[PDB]
Amino acid sequence: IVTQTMKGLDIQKVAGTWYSLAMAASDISLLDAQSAPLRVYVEELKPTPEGDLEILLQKWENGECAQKKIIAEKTKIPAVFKIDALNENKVLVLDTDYKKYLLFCMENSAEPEQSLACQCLVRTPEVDDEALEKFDKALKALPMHIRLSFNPTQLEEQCH
Ligand SMILES: [Ca+2]
Repeated sequence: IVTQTMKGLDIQKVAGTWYSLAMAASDISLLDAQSAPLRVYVEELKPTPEGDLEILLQKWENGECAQKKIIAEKTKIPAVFKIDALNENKVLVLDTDYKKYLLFCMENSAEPEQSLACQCLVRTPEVDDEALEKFDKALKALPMHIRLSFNPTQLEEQCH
């Protein structure tokens, strides 16, 4: 598939607060503009005891910086999950040290290469150079055509 995904992943570790530091999409249109249909801002990851992952985020739709709730259900491979929101159905965890940074992608199995959007999340509202280093290292192999990194000030702001 599209993954170079994480092996030996404990989902329960990723629990708590997260900030969208950086994001990137094959199709420019999806991340282009604030209102773009995959311009989502992760707030918190709440992994359920079932082994699934609930994901809390902000998306700009109509005027307000709305806040949605997506549940990524566990598949065969621990590092891949089944969502059904934002016209995506897959969530791939590429890498994470749990403590600082977490790299992941969203894509539609239907059209991966047009649907693929990948975010560098961080634990602290501070642009970590280590996180971005490993993020861009992963994105070299990917066919990304838009790339967005934010600043601590943005990361605290609402649709930051
Ligand atoms: Ca559950």
